[PDB]
Amino acid sequence: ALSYREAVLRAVDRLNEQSSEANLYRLLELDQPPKADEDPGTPKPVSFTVKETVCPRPTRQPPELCDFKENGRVKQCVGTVTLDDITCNEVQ
Amino acid sequence: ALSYREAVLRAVDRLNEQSSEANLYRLLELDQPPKADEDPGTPKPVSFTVKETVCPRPTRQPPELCDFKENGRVKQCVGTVTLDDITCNEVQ
Repeated sequence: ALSYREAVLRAVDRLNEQSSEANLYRLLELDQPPKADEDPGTPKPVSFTVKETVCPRPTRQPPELCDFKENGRVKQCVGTVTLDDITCNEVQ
Repeated sequence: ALSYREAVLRAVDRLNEQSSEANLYRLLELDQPPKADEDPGTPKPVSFTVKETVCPRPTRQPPELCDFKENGRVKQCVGTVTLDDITCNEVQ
């Protein structure tokens, strides 16, 4: 970017301001943006929906073995999960 | 990812734990990760080098109009700049 390079030059100017050195310095080389990992170990966002099943809540059964209720309630959930904090609201 | 989907399922289990509802809910649909902008307005990292010029520091002259000193000092600078905090160390 232009403003990127323009920020490096303003910085060199500031380095010359906050310096007890005897001479000014100028840009010799602008290197590559030192690699910063994307997708670290921070919480990742999620969005999914759930529907009411026919199983009574206090069950030791995996919800995936539970049938969906005919006209059971559908909820939309958004939030985050840490691979290494969610709210659901009834749809319309 | 597998663990991503596996995190959505553990979450549904937790939603069923922290719920006063009468029935369990199960996954109906897993949506796309709600878009989060990359490259917001946060400080961006930079890496560049500077070399000593022949201009005395207290000058109103743009360093870019100043010649490099023969065997002038070279510094390597790393830090960040906000398009909308840097330290330099003498090279070898």
